Amino acid sequence: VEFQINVDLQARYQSVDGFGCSQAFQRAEDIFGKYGLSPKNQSYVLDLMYSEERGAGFTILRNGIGSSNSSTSNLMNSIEPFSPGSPSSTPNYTWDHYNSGQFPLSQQARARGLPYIYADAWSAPGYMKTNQDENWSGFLCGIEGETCPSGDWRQAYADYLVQYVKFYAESGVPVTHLGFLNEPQEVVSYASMGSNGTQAAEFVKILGQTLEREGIDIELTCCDGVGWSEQEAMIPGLQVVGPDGKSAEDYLSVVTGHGYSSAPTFPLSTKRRTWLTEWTDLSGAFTPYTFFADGGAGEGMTWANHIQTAFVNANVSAFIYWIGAENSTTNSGMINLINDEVIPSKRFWSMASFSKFVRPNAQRVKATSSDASVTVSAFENTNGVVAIQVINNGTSAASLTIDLGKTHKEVKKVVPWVTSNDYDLEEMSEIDVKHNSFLASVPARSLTSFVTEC
Ligand SMILES: *[C@@H]1O[C@H](CO)[C@@H](O[C@@H]2O[C@H](CO)[C@@H](O[C@@H]3O[C@H](CO[C@H]4O[C@H](CO)[C@@H](O)[C@H](O)[C@@H]4O)[C@@H](O)[C@H](O[C@H]4O[C@H](CO)[C@@H](O)[C@H](O)[C@@H]4O)[C@@H]3O)[C@H](O)[C@H]2NC(C)=O)[C@H](O)[C@H]1NC(C)=O
Ligand SMILES: *[C@@H]1O[C@H](CO)[C@@H](O[C@@H]2O[C@H](CO)[C@@H](O[C@@H]3O[C@H](CO[C@H]4O[C@H](CO)[C@@H](O)[C@H](O)[C@@H]4O)[C@@H](O)[C@H](O)[C@@H]3O)[C@H](O)[C@H]2NC(C)=O)[C@H](O)[C@H]1NC(C)=O
Ligand SMILES: *[C@@H]1O[C@H](CO)[C@@H](O[C@@H]2O[C@H](CO)[C@@H](O)[C@H](O)[C@H]2NC(C)=O)[C@H](O)[C@H]1NC(C)=O
Ligand SMILES: *[C@@H]1O[C@H](CO)[C@@H](O[C@@H]2O[C@H](CO)[C@@H](O)[C@H](O)[C@H]2NC(C)=O)[C@H](O)[C@H]1NC(C)=O
Ligand SMILES: *[C@@H]1O[C@H](CO)[C@@H](O)[C@H](O)[C@H]1NC(C)=O
Repeated sequence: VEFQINVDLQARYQSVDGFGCSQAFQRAEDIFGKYGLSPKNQSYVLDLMYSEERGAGFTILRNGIGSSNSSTSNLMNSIEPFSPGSPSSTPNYTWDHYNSGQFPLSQQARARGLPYIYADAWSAPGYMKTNQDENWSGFLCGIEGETCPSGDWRQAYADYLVQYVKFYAESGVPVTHLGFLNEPQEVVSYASMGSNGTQAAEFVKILGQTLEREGIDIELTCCDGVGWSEQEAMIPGLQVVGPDGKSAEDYLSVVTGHGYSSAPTFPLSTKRRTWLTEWTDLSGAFTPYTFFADGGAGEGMTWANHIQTAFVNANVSAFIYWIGAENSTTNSGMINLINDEVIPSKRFWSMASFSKFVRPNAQRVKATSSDASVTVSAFENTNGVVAIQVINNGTSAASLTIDLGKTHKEVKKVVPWVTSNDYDLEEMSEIDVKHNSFLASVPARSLTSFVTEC
C-alpha cells in the first residue's frame, strides 16, 4: 500500500447543514437575465446551483435584508425605506415580492429542493442609527454606549426583521436562519453597522425574545465577522450570562464568520454550530478554468482546500461562498455570466463536489491519510451514503488503499467523481469494495469525491 486512507464511522464530529452562496446587491437579477442571459441559461444556472441531480444541489441561500431607500446602483431596498418619525410610531412596510431579485431566486431554489434560506442584514435602515446613514458603519440607536436624540430604536429594528421574515413566510418562502449584522468591524461606503461582542449580545436577546413572543421558529445567527479570528474575539461577549441568567449564546443557533481577514483554520470557542458564511477571491483576477497552476487565490484547488480545511480543522457545519453567479469576468462569483454565456469556474466545481454528496444532516467522521501529499475528509449522510473527499497535491497519480473500517451495511460499490484541470465533476467507473476496503488511483493535482452506494 503506497497511500493508506482510514475512515472510522465510529469516530463522529460535527453535523453538516450544507453549502451555498449569496445573490445579494442585485446579483440575483443577473440570473434572471438583467444583462442578456437567455431563458435557457437562466434555467441552466438555477439547475447548476440548486439541482442535486443536474448540478451542485446547494442547500443554503444567503439573502440580504435590504437597508436602502432606493434600488439605484447595486442597492438592496428596504421594506421600511422611510422613518415612521419615532421608534413608537406605527411603521409603514412595503413588500414588493422581489427583494432585489432574491425573492424569485428563493422560489426557484426551493422548487429545486433548497431547504435553508439565511436572511442577513448589512445595516438597520439609516434613521435607526447614530449616523442616520445605512453606510459608513454607525450603531443601532439605544445599544449600550450609543444613544440618539430620536430615541431607542432597538425594538423597532427587531420588529423590522420579524416583518421581513413574515412577508417571506406569507408569500410561501419561509426563512430558516436570521442575522442582523454583517462584518461589524468594517467601516465602508456601502451598507454597514458596528457592534462589539457585548453590543451584538444585547440585540441577540431582544431579537430572540421578540421572535418567541411572535411564535416564530427561526435559527438566529451572529455575527458574520470579517474574519475567523475577528469572529472568535466577539464570542466571549456572546457568552456573558446576564442578570437574567441567559447569554446571547443561549438564543443563538449558529455562530457565523467570513474568511477575508483570517481563514477558518481553527474551531471557534462556541458550543453552537459554526458556519463560514462569506468568502471569495476579491483580487479582480479571472481564473475560470484553472484547478491548479501556481496556488492563485482563484484556483479550484485553493477552494477545494479552503472547504476541506474549514470542515476538518475549523469544525464548521456549513460553507457559503460570496456570489454564486454574476455578470463579470472576475473571481468574485463562482459562475461567470458573460451576457448570454455561462462559465462555471473550478471553484464552483470544487464546491459542487462537496455539496452534491454531503447533504444536510450529514455527520463528519474521522478520516486519516498516511502522506501529507493527500488530504482527506469524510461524512456519513443520514441515508448511510458515505462521501470521502481526497485532494491529491502530488505531481503524479496516487494509488490509494481506502479502508472504511467497521460499518452496519457492508459497502459493495463506491463511485469516484473527479475535479481537476481536465475534469469538472466527472463520474468514473464504480469500484468494487471487499471487506469494506478498496483501491483507487487519483490523478495528479486533483479533487476526488468517493461516494458509497446503498
Ligand atoms: C499544492 O502544492 C503546491 C506546490 O507544488 C502549492 O503551491 C504554492 O501555493 C502557494 C499558496 O499556498 C503559492 O503562493 C501564492 O501564489 C499566489 C500566486 O502567485 C502568482 O501570481 C501572482 C498574481 O499574479 C503574482 O503576484 C505572483 O508573483 C505569482 O506570479 C500569490 O498570489 C500568493 O500571494 C498572496 O499570499 C502571500 C502569502 O500569504 C502574500 O504574501 C501575498 O501578498 C498575497 O496575499 C502566494 O504567494 C505558490 O506560488 C505555490 N507554489 C507553486 C510552485 O506553485 C499549494 O499551496 C499546494 N496546495 C495545497 C492545497 O496544499
Ligand atoms: C447559453 O450558454 C452557453 C454556455 O456559455 C452558450 O454557449 C456558448 O456560447 C459561446 C459564444 O458566446 C461559445 O464560445 C465559443 O467557444 C469556441 C470554442 O468552442 C469549444 O470548446 C468548448 C469548451 O470545452 C465546448 O463546450 C464547445 O462545444 C466548443 O467545442 C471559441 O472558438 C469561440 O471564440 C467562443 O469562445 C461556446 O462554445 C458555447 N458553449 C457551448 C457549450 O455551447 C450559449 O450560446 C448560451 N445560450 C443558449 C441559448 O444556449
Ligand atoms: C436615503 O438613504 C440615503 C443613503 O443612506 C440617506 O442619505 C444620507 O443621509 C445621511 C443623513 O443626512 C447623510 O449623513 C449621508 O451623507 C447621506 N448619504 C447620501 C449618499 O446621500 C438619505 O437621508 C435617506 N433618505 C431618507 C428619506 O431616509
Ligand atoms: C465542533 O462543533 C460542534 C458544534 O457543531 C461542537 O459541539 C458541541 O459540543 C459541546 C461540548 O461538548 C456540547 O455542549 C454541544 O451540545 C455541542 N453542540 C452541538 C450543536 O452539538 C464541538 O464541541 C466542536 N468541537 C470543537 C473541537 O470545538
Ligand atoms: C456583462 O459582462 C461582460 C463581461 O465582463 C461585459 O463585457 C458586459 O459589458 C456586461 N454586460 C452588460 C453591462 O450588458
